[PDB]
Amino acid sequence: IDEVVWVIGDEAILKSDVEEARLAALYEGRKFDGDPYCVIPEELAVQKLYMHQAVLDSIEVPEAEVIQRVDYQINNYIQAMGTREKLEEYFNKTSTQIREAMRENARDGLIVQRMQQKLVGDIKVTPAEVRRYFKELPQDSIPYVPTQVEVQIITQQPKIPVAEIEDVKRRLREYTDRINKGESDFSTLALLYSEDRGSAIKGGETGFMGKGQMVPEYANVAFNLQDTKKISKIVESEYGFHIIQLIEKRGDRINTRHILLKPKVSDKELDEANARLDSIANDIRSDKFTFDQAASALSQDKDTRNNHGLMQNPQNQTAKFEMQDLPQEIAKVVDKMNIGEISKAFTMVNPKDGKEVCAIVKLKSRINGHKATITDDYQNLKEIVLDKRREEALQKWIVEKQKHTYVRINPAWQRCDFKYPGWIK
Repeated sequence: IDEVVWVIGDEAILKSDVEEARLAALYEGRKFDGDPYCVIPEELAVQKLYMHQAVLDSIEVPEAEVIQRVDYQINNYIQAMGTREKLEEYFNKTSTQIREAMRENARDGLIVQRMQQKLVGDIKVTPAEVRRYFKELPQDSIPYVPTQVEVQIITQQPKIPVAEIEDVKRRLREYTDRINKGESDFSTLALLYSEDRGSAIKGGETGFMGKGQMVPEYANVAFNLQDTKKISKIVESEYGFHIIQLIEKRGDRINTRHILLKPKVSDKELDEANARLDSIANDIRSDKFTFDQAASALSQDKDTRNNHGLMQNPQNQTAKFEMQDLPQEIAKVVDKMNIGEISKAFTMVNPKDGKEVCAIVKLKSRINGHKATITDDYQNLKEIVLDKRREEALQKWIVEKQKHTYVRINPAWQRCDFKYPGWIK
C-alpha cells in the first residue's frame, strides 16, 4: 500500500509518512499552499537535511534521545479532545501511533536543536546594526504589538457535595430497577442519560475492547460477571460512576454496555465559594493581608500558587498575555478591569482537568493597544529582523546542502513545481 517517494542520502521518505503528517497537519489548521503532495515531501526532505547534517557535524544533536520526547508525547498528543477509536479512525493501531508520533516529534526536536546551532549571530544586548539603522527604509505598513496583559489569580475547587454523589448512585440504582422490571430498555437509558458521549449514542456499547486498557476497576467487575442481562454494581472510576451489562466475550477481549454519570457541582456550592472569595478580596483591599500571601496560602493552582498567583503564558513561556492566549473566562473578566484591581469571584472551567472552579484575578499590567514606537518596542523589532535574516540564511544553507547531498524522487512524484527546486541536476 505504501511507496517510497523521496530518498535523501542513506534514509528514505515513505508515503505513509506523507499521509501521517498530512492528516496531523490537516487537524492543526492546515491551509493548503497548493498540492500537499508537492510540499509535505519537500518539508520532510528538508528535515531530513537538518537531521543528516545534525548527525554529521557531531553527536551534538541528542537525536532527541527518544525519551526526551516521550514526556511531551504522552503529555500533549495523547491529550486530545478524545482518544481510542477517535484517533484510530485513520489507519495503524494505537501502539503503532504512539511510536510514529514519537519518531516524528523527535525529528522535529532535533530540527529545532540544529536550526539553533546553525546561527550564532543571534545575541542579546547587541545592536544588530542598532536595529538595522533603527528600521532602515521604514515601510508605511507597520506592526501592531497588541494588548499585553499580566494577570494574577487565586482559585478554589468547589467541594463535591455528598448528597450529589448519592444522587448519582440513586439514579444509577433507579436505572437498574427500571431496566430489570422491563419498564424501559437499557439501551434507551444509556443513550438518554449516559455521560459517556461516545458509548451512549451507540446504545451504551463499548465494543469488544479489553486487554486491560479498560480502567482497572471496570475490567475487574466486568469479567467476573457471567449472566447475560446482568446489571453490575455501582463502580467508581476516574471518569465517573458506571453500571455495566455484558454483551459478548471473545477471550480476554470483552464487550460491555455501560451508563456513566459524573457527580456535578451544585450552583449553590459555587455561589458559596464565590462569596468566600469575594470576602477574601475585600480583606485584600482593606490591606489586611496581601493578595500575594493569600495566593501562597489559599490558591489551588499549585503551579502559580507560590509565585504571587501569577499566570504564566504557555506560548511565550513568560508571564505576559495577549487577551487571546488566556482562558475566555479570565480574559472576559479582564477586558473590563483596570490595572491593580482584584476581580469579582467568577466561575471558570479549569482548562486542564475540564472541571469548574471559582476564582478571582488581579490585573498586574496592561500595555494597551499600542504600535511599534522603536523606543520601547525595540526588542520586538530586534526579534523581527533577526528571524527574517535567520530564515534567509537557513534557506541559503538549504540550497547549499541541497547541492551537496543525495536526492532521489519517485518519477511518479517529480512533476510538482517544488519550492527550493534544487533537488534536480
